[PDB]
Amino acid sequence: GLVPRGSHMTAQTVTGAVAAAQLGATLPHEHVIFGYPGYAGDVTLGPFDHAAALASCTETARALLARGIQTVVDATPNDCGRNPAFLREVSEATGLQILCATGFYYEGEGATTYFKFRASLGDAESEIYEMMRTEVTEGIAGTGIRAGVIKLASSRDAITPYEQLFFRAAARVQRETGVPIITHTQEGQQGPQQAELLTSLGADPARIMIGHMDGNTDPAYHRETLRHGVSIAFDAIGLQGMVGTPTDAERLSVLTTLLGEGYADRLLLSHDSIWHWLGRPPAIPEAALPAVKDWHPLHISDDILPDLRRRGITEEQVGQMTVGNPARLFG
Ligand SMILES: [Co+2]
Repeated sequence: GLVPRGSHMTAQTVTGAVAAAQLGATLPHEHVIFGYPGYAGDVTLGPFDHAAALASCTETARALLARGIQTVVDATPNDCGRNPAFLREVSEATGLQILCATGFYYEGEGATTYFKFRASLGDAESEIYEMMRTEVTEGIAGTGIRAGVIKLASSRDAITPYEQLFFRAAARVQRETGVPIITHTQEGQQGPQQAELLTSLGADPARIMIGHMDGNTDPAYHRETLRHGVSIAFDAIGLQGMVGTPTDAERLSVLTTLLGEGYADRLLLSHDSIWHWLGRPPAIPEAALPAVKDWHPLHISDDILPDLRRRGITEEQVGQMTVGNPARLFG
């Protein structure tokens, strides 16, 4: 239907180039490791235990492979603990394909001091553009590992001036290389705005996935976003009633409405799970346990798909969402 148009490079995973057909069932938004900005300053008591993270992540990778998932797109921002070399370790040890990102978190929670400083002194947008293009076409941090996607994020109330520097640089790398763009939206807002801004800047809608769209429960919101021709991702499936996220029941209700309206070619599914936290492992208060109970990477394969199927979603629609769409968007 709507295929990518323009410059295009082969999907780049942490262990190298992969043919679109080799992508297979994919979870489009996950984090093997993740650390909120500041975690590095807690290194004395929250050090990274490499051998333990490697064993724990390889184990999650193997379970994903057991479900038939061959690929995970790691959406971790550059300022949130991103580590391509660790990701490659996990990929080499298990055979699970992993793509990583190039990009910064949103203004509300990212490490924003650096680039705001750069922006006050000069043209931050060019510096950001140059970083993204380098990481996507040459490699990250001298490692030879390239980012297979650009990650963008924005705040609840507006795409801030700080965030726009990134949207503009990303659009330019998108136009030049064809690399896909996945995003974060805050609390169910700005999806239409991100799609509008990115398309108006010349980025290809067929190579754009607006994320955290499950954060809004009014289907008209998803529909206005989808009008732009972009894909949307229900990507925090399993995280319930936390930070006001809705329940999975709410998400599936919107999702089956959209599936019923013919939107399969534009819907992607993920959990935004964190397999291993950077910093001190988080202590989840008693009360919060249920909100995170289904928040792990086997939740869609074991619970959501069977649920969609029994509700009448067809095998073909599930295939389109988990295999067709990722094949087109990232390959
Ligand atoms: Co995420």
